[PDB]
Amino acid sequence: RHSRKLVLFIVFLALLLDNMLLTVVVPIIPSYLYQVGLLFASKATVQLLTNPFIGLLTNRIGYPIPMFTGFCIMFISTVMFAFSRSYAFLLFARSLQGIGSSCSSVAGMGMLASVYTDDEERGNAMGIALGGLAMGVLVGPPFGSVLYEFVGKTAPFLVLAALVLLDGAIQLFVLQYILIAAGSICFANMGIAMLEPALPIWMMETMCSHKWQLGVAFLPASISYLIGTNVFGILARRQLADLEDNWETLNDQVKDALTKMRAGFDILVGQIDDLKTTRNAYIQKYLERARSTLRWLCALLGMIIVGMSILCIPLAKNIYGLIAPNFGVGFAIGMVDSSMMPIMGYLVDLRHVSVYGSVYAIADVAFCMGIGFPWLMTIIGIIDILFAPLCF
Amino acid sequence: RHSRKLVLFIVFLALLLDNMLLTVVVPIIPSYLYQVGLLFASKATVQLLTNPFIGLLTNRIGYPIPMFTGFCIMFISTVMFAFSRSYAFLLFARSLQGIGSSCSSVAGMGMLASVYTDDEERGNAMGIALGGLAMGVLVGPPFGSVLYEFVGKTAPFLVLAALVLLDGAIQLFVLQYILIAAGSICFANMGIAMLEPALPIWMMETMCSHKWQLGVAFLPASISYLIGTNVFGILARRQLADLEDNWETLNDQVKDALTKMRAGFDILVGQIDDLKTTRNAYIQKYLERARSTLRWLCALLGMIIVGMSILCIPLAKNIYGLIAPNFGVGFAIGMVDSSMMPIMGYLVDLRHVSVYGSVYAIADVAFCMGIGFPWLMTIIGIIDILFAPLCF
Repeated sequence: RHSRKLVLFIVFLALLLDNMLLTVVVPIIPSYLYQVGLLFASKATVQLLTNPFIGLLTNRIGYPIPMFTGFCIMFISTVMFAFSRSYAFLLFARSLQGIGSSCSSVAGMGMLASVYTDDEERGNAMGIALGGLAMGVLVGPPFGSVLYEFVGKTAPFLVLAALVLLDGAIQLFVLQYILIAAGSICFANMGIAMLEPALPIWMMETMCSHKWQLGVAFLPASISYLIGTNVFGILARRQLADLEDNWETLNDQVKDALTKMRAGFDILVGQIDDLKTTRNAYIQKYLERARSTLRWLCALLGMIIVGMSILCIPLAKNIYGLIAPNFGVGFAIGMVDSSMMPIMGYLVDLRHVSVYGSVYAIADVAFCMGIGFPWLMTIIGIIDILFAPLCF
Repeated sequence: RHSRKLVLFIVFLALLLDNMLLTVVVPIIPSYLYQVGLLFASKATVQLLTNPFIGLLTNRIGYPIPMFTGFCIMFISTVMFAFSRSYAFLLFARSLQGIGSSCSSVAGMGMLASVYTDDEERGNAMGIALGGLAMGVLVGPPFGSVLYEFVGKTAPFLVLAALVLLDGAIQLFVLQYILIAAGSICFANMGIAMLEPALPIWMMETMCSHKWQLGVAFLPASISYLIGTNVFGILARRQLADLEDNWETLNDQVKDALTKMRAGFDILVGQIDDLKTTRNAYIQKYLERARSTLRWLCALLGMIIVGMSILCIPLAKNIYGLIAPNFGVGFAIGMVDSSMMPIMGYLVDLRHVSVYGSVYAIADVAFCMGIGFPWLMTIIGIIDILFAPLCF
């Protein structure tokens, strides 16, 4: 009823503000120019790295809590970006914006999916939310440019912060240790996208003159993704087989021997047996814990692999020296997906919209002139091109 | 069996060569430079305009016939583009490639969908075909550049023509007055994309300095699309009710029915009534014929509207003068879709992949440097951004 419409409005505004914050910086780029590529892609990289952790956190705790802290982070980071003047401060504010926007978007989409039960209504709500997400990137630049050129210099950022604050207030009123681990995760995700070397002294002449070297250096990520997509399946099959192999003995005067080898919840189960439903419940209750632990392990392993590869990239003097790191990165981005797809399905849509809007805006701003070459965003774009049309 | 695998291989190769032909020209652009945006986007514009007509033609006649003429057109136009040296000849060859590739791709995808009956197998085949379609754009530039800078000047075009010929031969051997209307349809689609004034004398300065003018000029196509999406539904609902009302009076005793009967095929049907199944069959078949005629009419009307708008575009003297033509174009592109989606569903996937690959390649080539602003491709991109994530 009224609550469903309120939730839909809140989620729509959250996604719209997310993409507006992503794209609004395009008309201001020449003014700063009087390095740019990394400053532009930092938010997208951070969000694309940190989405699955927020998904798992919302699965564990719940939906309403992450949205408020996401709104607060977005507000604080937007204000800091508005009032900052130094390159490092701008980059830090951009990364904070990325984390906050990712958390808010994922949690809001999850709650909106949870509220609607009927299939067709759920599809309509998803369509409206994704439409707002997609049209934010187009409404960004004109709104930003008109406010920038009529009134003030930092007006668009303050207006967006005010909108964020108003939406948070509407969510709060009208609607009716682990901490160190979360801090470490946030800091690692910031650090991965904050620092990136490129060796532009000889790399520029390399890509401009000959592109076949670029292709042979950058395509093996596609093979690595396919190789790494199977890890969760393999491990889950092994874990499922292991428990049933043990329980086969219990499956089989001998009953007293079975009770003896059983020998305190398991003891109580063995006593109350002397059935099939009990062992079914036992398997189900252990299986979920195994799944959750394995998902956490694979997410951490993927983050570690990406960090190690980005730390190992700069120590190369040839194009072929770039073959080894790429094979790493495309692996990790695969593995994480293998654990997240069965439970949540809108991560593909969010990543696709973000990447495609970023490419659209970059093409527009590049055409506008008449800036640096991002490394991880190229891999993300290649993977998206190859495997998002196939998935749909 | 062998037949299904052979069809899958043929369709995969056809789609791969389609996209490779689309993208391979990128590394050659700077060499030719030492005007170009239209030359790059002509093929995409022509294909996106001419897809639905080929879809209807294949629905009417059959799948095998269009593929062979598409292969022949692709071969001839690729050779002509290879051996040409003048701007007009290059543009004409590009448009011919566009028509041939569109026909081959649509017909092959249709036949591949037709062969597979099982749902999961059909999904797998569609996934493989779209994977080839999507990887063509990445395999294009490296292959083209390496062939260009190792051997010869026109080697990649000849190699692609040879591959086209080999695939056509495999299709022909191993596998076991409307004409003037089709000619006019082809010529009009060529002419729409061949000529575009775009008025670049002062549009660039008022587009780069201020972006809100660009937004207010280009966004209303999104509203026009939503308005025009309902045309087929409204017309079909009106048409069905008119036929139903006439027969409902006679639907209802027997004496009155005979009395009305007192006043060749229709006579035979009326005699054999003296039942319900005959009425059902009559209604279904006449409705089907009416729907087919209405689809043809709306496709022609959309083409006419687009042509009139592109002829009326150059007259405008101010930015606001571009508001009226856009409201036209976004209408037609909507209306055609309203008639094509219920029967065929891969048109959205084909258009999305083509547009997104084109934007990716344009961004790459623009980034590599260090002119030309397409008009209709911008509208297509806006519509795709806004309404493809929602549709998926």
